[PDB]
Formats: sequence, structure tokens, C-alpha cells
Amino acid sequence: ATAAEIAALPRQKVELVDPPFVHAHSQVAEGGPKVVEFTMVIEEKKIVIDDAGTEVHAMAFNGTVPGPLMVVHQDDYLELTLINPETNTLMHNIDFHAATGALGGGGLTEINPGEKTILRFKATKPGVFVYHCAPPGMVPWHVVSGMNGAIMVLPREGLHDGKGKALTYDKIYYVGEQDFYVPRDENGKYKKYEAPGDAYEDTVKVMRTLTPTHVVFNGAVGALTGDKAMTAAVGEKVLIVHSQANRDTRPHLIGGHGDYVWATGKFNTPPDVDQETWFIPGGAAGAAFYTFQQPGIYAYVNHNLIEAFELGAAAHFKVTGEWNDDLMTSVLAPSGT
Amino acid sequence: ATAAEIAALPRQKVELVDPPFVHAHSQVAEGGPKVVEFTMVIEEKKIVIDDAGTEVHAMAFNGTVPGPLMVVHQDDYLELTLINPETNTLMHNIDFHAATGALGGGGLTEINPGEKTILRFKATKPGVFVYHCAPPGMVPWHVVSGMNGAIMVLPREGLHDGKGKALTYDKIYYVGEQDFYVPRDENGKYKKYEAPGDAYEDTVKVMRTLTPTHVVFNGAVGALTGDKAMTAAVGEKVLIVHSQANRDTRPHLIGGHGDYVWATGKFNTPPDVDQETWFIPGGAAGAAFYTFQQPGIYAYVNHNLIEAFELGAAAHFKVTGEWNDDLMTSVLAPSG
Amino acid sequence: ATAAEIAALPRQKVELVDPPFVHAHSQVAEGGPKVVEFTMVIEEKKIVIDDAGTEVHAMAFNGTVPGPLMVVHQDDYLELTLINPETNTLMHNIDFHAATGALGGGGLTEINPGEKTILRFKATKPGVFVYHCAPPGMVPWHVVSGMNGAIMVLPREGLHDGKGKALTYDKIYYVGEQDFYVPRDENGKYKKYEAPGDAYEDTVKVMRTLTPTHVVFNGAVGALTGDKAMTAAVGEKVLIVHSQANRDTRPHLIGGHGDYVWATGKFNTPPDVDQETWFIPGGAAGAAFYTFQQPGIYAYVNHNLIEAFELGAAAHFKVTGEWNDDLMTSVLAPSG
Ligand SMILES: O=N[O-]
Ligand SMILES: [Cu+2]
Ligand SMILES: [Cu+2]
Ligand SMILES: [Cu+2]
Ligand SMILES: [Cu+]
Ligand SMILES: [Cu+]
Ligand SMILES: [Cu+]
Repeated sequence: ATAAEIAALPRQKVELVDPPFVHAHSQVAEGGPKVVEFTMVIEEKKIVIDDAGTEVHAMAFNGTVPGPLMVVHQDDYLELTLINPETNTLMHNIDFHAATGALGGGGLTEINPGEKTILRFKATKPGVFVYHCAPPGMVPWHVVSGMNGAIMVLPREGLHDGKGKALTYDKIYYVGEQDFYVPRDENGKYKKYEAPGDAYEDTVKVMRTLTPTHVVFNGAVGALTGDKAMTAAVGEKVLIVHSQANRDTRPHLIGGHGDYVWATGKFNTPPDVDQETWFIPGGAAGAAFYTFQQPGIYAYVNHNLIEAFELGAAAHFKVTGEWNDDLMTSVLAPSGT
Repeated sequence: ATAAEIAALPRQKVELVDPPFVHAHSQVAEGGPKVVEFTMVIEEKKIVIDDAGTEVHAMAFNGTVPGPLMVVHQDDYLELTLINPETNTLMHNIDFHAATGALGGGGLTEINPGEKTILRFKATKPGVFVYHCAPPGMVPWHVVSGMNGAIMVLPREGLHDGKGKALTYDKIYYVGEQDFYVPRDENGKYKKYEAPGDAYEDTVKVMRTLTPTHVVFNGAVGALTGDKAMTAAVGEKVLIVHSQANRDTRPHLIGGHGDYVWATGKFNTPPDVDQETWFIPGGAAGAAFYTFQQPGIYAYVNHNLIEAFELGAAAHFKVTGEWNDDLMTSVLAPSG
Repeated sequence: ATAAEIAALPRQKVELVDPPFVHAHSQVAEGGPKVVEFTMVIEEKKIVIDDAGTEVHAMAFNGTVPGPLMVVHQDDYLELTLINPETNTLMHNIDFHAATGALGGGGLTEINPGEKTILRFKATKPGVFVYHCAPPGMVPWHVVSGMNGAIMVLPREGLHDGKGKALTYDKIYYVGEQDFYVPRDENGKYKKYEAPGDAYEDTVKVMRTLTPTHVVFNGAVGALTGDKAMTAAVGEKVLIVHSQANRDTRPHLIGGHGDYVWATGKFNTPPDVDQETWFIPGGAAGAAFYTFQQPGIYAYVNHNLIEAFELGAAAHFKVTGEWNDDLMTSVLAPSG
């Protein structure tokens, strides 16, 4: 398309919502290509990542870890206004794995505190894709400080299974998984720091062990539990988008399955089916579609169970509806032999 | 099906066999849906896992690490009687990844020592699937103490390739891979404990390093080597089911291939073909189909070779038959 | 085929080239099956792997880490003359994951210093495959000393997508990724040794932590950058072959994609498409096909960004051509 033709396209401004929720969108594209406009302000902020009060100096797109999910359709243009407020201390940028050129956009979006930039790219390939900050020489430090999220580029005709049958979800959640590397003192207690820069050297030492201290969804241990548990109902079709910008994960819905899983995250690659546990390599997003069949509490985990239950990578679903004894029944409840 | 229809299905009791062997079954389903009944007794016991006398307080379905492979067909029911003898000291349960609801069955099967339970679930999806104990708040500890196994839910018409051609194995083995995290004292010597709970805190410390001290098949270093090597013959078709309930693995048959590999373990997902090394993520089972073409000793490994040859994740196959010089020949033997 | 049939086949001698370049070959097979002849001399040599002067005692096929890429076509025979010069100190061999029998050839190729051997195998399965040394009892040590490479067995009709459309590359590069385990002294300084055997005990200790000190392409931090940046132009189709003989990796072309990725490395397994980041398990090779659409510098990385940018797993592409503002444009350049 020419500059003139792109200029002639409809514009749509989107208001982002905080994960695990996803902004209003249509599964099947409404009309022809558009320039879909997003704005995000980067916040360097102290966050608490567990119930003990362990702090991280997060580097957060839109003030959240993960950054929010942006949704467009194939061959739309995503136009992001990225703002680095003067209250921040570091240069930041953005690399969209969905985009083509200039290191995903990073080469064109290097912004110092007090600066902004506007990047447009054509979303040529359908799928869920990681985005993350990547300042040359400081790349993993920004990413493992939480400066990453994902986008979804839906096919214009919405989702389909591997064999051309339409798949329409009732709801969608975005689970961003974060590996954190928090320095410890000689007693093994987590250290606190005044400014982000003060933590750098100690943090790099931990990073180099390739062993995170915390592995979390939505920025903290237990973030998606209690009144923040995800919800569904028997019969409800749910898409769960999962990303990990730095490190492998292996998602699993305890008590359920991934009926269709685009484990590579790319919609032109046919989904795996009937999955127990799927695999998303570091630097990617994936997506799983499931129709709930049983009510009750589910845990959604990274199925390295140490990572899930010791390090933090467990979320909950609360599911309403009628129990199905055909699918599962307690023939004899726990009772004396 | 209706209530009366479910109640009217035949019930069949099947006797289990210790891994890597698999109980007798038919690849193509015999008759209509059945309620297939299994019983397992949980054993808490000390096992030695290496050549240095290193002990683990194993928590073992049916007395083995891994627990045995249960085989049913799609749309059968699996009905397990799980027994926790009063001589045990921990509560246990079971989560079948093959099952739908109540955390895979874990929510319905929490049995204290001296208790038993019977769980039935419909095996709605074909594939190999992990099962494991998962007492809330102590999940990974039970799993990495060896309390895990797998099941196979065969398609009612048996296995097929990506094009619909039948794939019929002559034999099947179940390799359960176990990551262990054994505490050491400050001199590097592995510690021993009187009771399982005594090891809890020290073990969780090792677990949190995400670095197993041992990675083993069938519960110990060298368990599937030497006189306990698996066997085959040239021309024989072998299915190798492999599980890892907690941690990634990358199986490889040294000297062979995975001709067809359901790497995700699910039979409705078409198998990869001609595989050198396949990948099974922690929390899953996979299955590889191979026709042996050469005789001799094979090694079957997790192809992180440090895990295989330093930490214990190596098995052998002993294969009989005639050497095929077309496939491979020594044109010049090692010579000065 | 019979011995007589094989003896009648055309022979072709190949001259290997150092990675990431690949020796001259045809994508579509030229004529019927051939016996394709290769020779490699093993060099035990010191390599410097980072800008701190850190040394590894490399065990290098053809003097490089990784060893060179050998290219044949399906149902060709690969005939390798492998030489262990008297200047070396250890026994070596070679295991081809592409091969069938005798542990991939390792059982037939054990050569002491001063010995040579000739192995012929039939390349029956199309794909990219790891090869590596594997001396019994010292396997991971040789592999993590850099004694590994890969081969490509092309389909006789060259590459195709999942739907039979031809895929023809203009350029091919071979990236061998290496995990190294370098001992450190009490001050955290990397240790140096004056013979490979001297380093064994200390190196095994590091290996057992499963935590590499370095993860590198082509034997060193920054190897495939600057003078060794890989090159292309807008419109050019490039195949990137990537191997890792011991440890998982997750390749990613920063600024680009894998348009078609044989993530398992096997050409009869249909390629994934539009990949951001693909996954290659330890013990395997994979291949990605991409058509460049934008000029400029790309980084090609293992997308565990700590592994890429702290441990060394980062390469560059330098791509010439015209910028495409339709695909990407700076609407507002960084400004107050
Ligand atoms: O599927 N329970 O980890
Ligand atoms: Cu990236
Ligand atoms: Cu589980
Ligand atoms: Cu190998
Ligand atoms: Cu940043
Ligand atoms: Cu248990
Ligand atoms: Cu060697």
C-alpha cells in the first residue's frame, strides 16, 4: 500500500485495559484494514511481587506487568504512541515480535525520559506475539524487570481450527508470565533498593544463574487468585493467551485441557488438540482454547510444579455450573479401608 | 449416555504390571465402551537411587517409581480404587491429566493413611497422559518424590499415521523419567532421614534451585541398563511411552529414530516423523513409534547429555537380528 | 541396495567449508543416488570464547566449533573419512543422528590418536540432524567441548512447504550453538589449563550444575558479528540451520520471522509458519526459511535473553536494500 492509501484508511483509537482482561474487539474483522491507534505510558515503579512484600523496581508499559494486550486484525496497521515520562530514569523502546524491520521497532523507538515516539507497523502475520523493551546493552534487564507484554493479530475471518471450522470464544484472558531474579542477602532474605540502578549489578548476578527467584502471572505470586481469580461457566469457550518474553513455560489447566492450542502462537500453524500441557518457548506467546465442562476451582499453572507452587506460577479459575458425573464421579469417597 | 446406559456398561478388572512393562491390552478396542477397573496401593518407602547408596523417601503408586501404565480406549471409563495403608504417614491423592473436573480427580481422592477411595472418569480424549499425586500445598514435593505415572487412552480403532494408515506395535514400553532433589550436607554427601517429613525443608531448598541432583528412568540410575535393558528384534515395531510429571525432557534413541512421534502425547494431533530427538514438556507424556532396522545395543536417553550420562537419564535396548550393511557399514575399521 | 549396487553408484568428493558457511551443493538432487565423500581431521585445540580471554579445550571436527555442515540428499550414502592425528591426546568417534545402527556410527568409529576410519551410512530420512562425538563414559564432556556439528539431508526434489509448493533458498547459513562450562577460581576468575585432561574434573563439576557459563554461536561470544555477520538483501530467501547437541535453544530473528520453520528439523514433518520464536531441543537441529523484507541490522538470538545478551548467544545479519514504509514507519521520531 502507498502512503496515500494508508492515509485514506479509517482510524480507530483503542482504550487499553489491564491484564488479564482484554480491550473490546471483534473476532471477525469489521470492514477493511484500519489504522488501530494505541497509547502507552512507561512507568518505572516499585511493585510488590509476593505476600512477604518483596519489591521489584518494575519497568512497566501502561503501568502493569505484563503490559496490556493489543488486539488488531491481519493487515491492519498498529500505530503506537509510546511515552517515556520525565519522571523515569532510563531510556526505553519497544520491539514488537509481530512487526517487520528495525529490530521489531526497537531501532526506531528509543526514547529518553521526557520523550515520546509514534511507530506504525503492518500486522502482516496472524497470531499472538510478544512485545518487549530492548535497549541495546541492557536488553534482558528491562525484560526481566517486567517490561514486556503481547499482542494478538486475529485473522480477518476470526479463528478457525486446523480444518477450516470456525472457533468463536466467549471470553478471552491474557496471562503474562514473568521470571524475576531478586537479589538476596547473606540470610537469604530479599534485598530492597532505593533506585532501579542500585539493583542492577546484584540482579545481573542472579540472572546469570538462570534460576529465577519468582515465576509469576500478572506481576505477582497469587495475582490471579481470590477476588482476582479468572471466571468461567460450564459450556463457556475461553481463549487463554499466555506469553513469556524471556523464559520457557509449560501451561496446564489443572482439571481441564487445551482443546485447541496454537502452541507456537501463530494462527496459520494448525493448532495441537486435546492438550494436557503445552509448551511456549521464552520469547513467544501461545494461545489455548477450551470449553469448560465441569464447575469448581481450577488451577492454571506452569507445569514445572516447583515453578507453579514454590515460585509463584499458579492462577485460579472459578467455574459455575452443574457437575457432570458422566465425566467424573466419586464412586467411593475417601473412607476407612 | 443415559444413567441406565452407563450403569449397563460392562466392568472389567485389569491386573497391573510394573514399568517399563505394560499390562496386556488390545490396540483396537474389543467391543463397546467399558468401565475398566484398576487398584493401586500407595507405598511410602526408602529407595536407593544411585551407586553411592543415596536414599529417597519414595511415595510410590503401586510400589513403583514411576507408577504403572494403565491402558484404556477412548470413551471407556477408568475406575481406580486407590488405597493408602495405615502404615503410611502422609495424605495422598491422584490427578489424572486425562480426566475432566475436580483438579483431575485430586479434589475427590484425598485419602489419609488407613483410607481408600474409588474414582471413575470418562476417558474422552485419546493419548498418553501423566497422572500424579497432588495434595494441596505439597504438590511438587509428592511428585518429585516419585508419585507419578501415566495412562494411555488408545483410539478405539488403534493408532494411525497422519495419513490414516494403521500403526500397530509389536511391543510397548513405558519409560517414566524422574527428577530427584536430594539434600547434601556441607561436605557434598547426600543426607539420609528417618521419616519423609524430616526431609521436607531441606528438599524444598534443593527444589527451588531448579537443578535436580539425579534424573533417572524407572526410579534409579541404570534401572533400564545392563541385564534390565529393554529388548527388541530387527523388524519389530516398538512404542515407547515416556512421561515427565514435573520437568522437561528430550528423548532420543541413540542409533535409531522416532519414526512417528506424538510429541504432545495426543493421538488426534498428527505425529511428527523421522525424529532424532523429541521434546516432552514437564507435566506431559509423549509416545514414539519405531521399527528397529539394526541389531545391537542402543542407548535411549534424555539428550541433555549431562542429564543422561552424569545424572542418570540413560536406558539401553538390546536388539537381535541381522546387520544391514546398506544402512551402515565400516568401510575401514579404526586403524593406524 | 546390494553391495554390488552400491559399488556401482557415482562417487562425489566434497570439500567442506567453515561454519556458518555451507559447502557447494544443489537443492534438487543432481542425478540418482551417490556415495558422497567427506573427510574431517579432529583437532584438539585451545579456543578463546569471550573478550576476557576465557579458554576452552575444544575438541573440534575439522578444527572448528561447531564442526562443518555436510549436505547430501535422501538415499544418498554419506561416506566419512575421520582422522584422529597423532598430535591429539584422546580417543574420539562420531555419532550421526541421521544414521541407523551402531549408536549412529560411534560404535564403529572409535579412533585413538594416530588412527583413522571410514564409515558409510545411508541417509534414509530427510532433514537436518546433529552429529557429535560420544566416547563411552566420556560423552557429554566431548560434546560440551565443542565436538558436534550437523548435516542436512535434502529431499531429492529440494524443499517444499506443507502444501507441496517449492521453497528455494538463495543463501544458507549454519549456526551451531554451544553451551560451555568453564571452571572458575575462588575470585570468580575463569581457570586456564595446559592440557584437555587437566580440565576434566573441574569441568564435570560445572557441567553437573546444568548452568552453562557461556552459551555461544560458532564457538565464541560475538563470533557471528562484525567481520562474521551473516549477510542478505531485501527479497533474498535464506535458510538458517541451527543445532544444539546438548541443550535446548529458542532461536529468534530480531526484526524478522521464521516464515517456514522445520522446528523438529525433519522435512517430512510439515513446517510451522510465521514463527516469532521457535524451539530446538538439546540433541537436535532445526531449520528456518525467511525472505528478508527490510534492510538493516538484525540480531539472531537464543531468546532466553540472559543466554543471548549475558551469556553470548547472539549473532547479527547485515541486510542491504530499500526500506519499506508500508511494513514499518516512524510516524513521530523520538522527540520531546
Ligand atoms: O495437574 N496438576 O498439576
Ligand atoms: Cu524479542
Ligand atoms: Cu498435573
Ligand atoms: Cu546424540
Ligand atoms: Cu525499558
Ligand atoms: Cu502423594
Ligand atoms: Cu571426541
